Amino acid sequence: DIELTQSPSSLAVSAGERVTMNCKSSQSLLNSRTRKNQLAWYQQKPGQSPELLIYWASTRQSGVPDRFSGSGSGTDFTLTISSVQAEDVAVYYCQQSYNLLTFGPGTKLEIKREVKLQESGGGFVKPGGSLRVSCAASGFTFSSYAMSWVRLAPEMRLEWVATISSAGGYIFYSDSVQGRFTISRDNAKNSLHLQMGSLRSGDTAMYYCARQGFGNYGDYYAMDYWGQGTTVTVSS
Repeated sequence: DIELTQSPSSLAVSAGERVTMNCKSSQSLLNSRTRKNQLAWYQQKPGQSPELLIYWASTRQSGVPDRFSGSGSGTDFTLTISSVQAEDVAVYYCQQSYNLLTFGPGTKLEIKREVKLQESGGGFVKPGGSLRVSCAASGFTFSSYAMSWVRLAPEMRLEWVATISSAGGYIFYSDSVQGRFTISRDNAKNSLHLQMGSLRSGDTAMYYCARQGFGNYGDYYAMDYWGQGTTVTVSS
């Protein structure tokens, strides 16, 4: 039951300055069996899905400019940008996978002046209703990756809700959706579904399917490809 805090919540700087953002974990994230700090960092610009910046506290994701680096171990972590740029405006979140899957509250950074996951099926419903968001996968071997649904509630916070394993043998839910939501996958047609029942206003969010990444040296404990996000609005 790990709580991550981030600081500062918000700051504005000028192009080219260095910034450091911190992430403090209420409990150590260094896993002694695996040798790794199960902590990742995401950048989310407005109107887009999160993008994986760093995992294992310090390993930069492929394709990320090297002005981004991650540091720290145990309970205190840091993301720094050496010479920030205009395209670096976004909210930055840290994310631990030591116990379940939980995100920090985010740091909003302002500047003072063929893998595809296409989603479908959001919309409006009233409390008690049901909806089914879905995720079509293309451009990679769907049946090798575990897949996850995480949402962005209006209040700026990301929240993991469900995970299904690569072959579909193992299924995990957040307590906040357990018994109401049902995740499923079909590895024959490369699709992922979230069947949502007994919807409540707290369920209103942008909903993202996302691929649990892994490499030749182990799972990232992070998600490297996200769909575009479909809105779910619980009514009245």
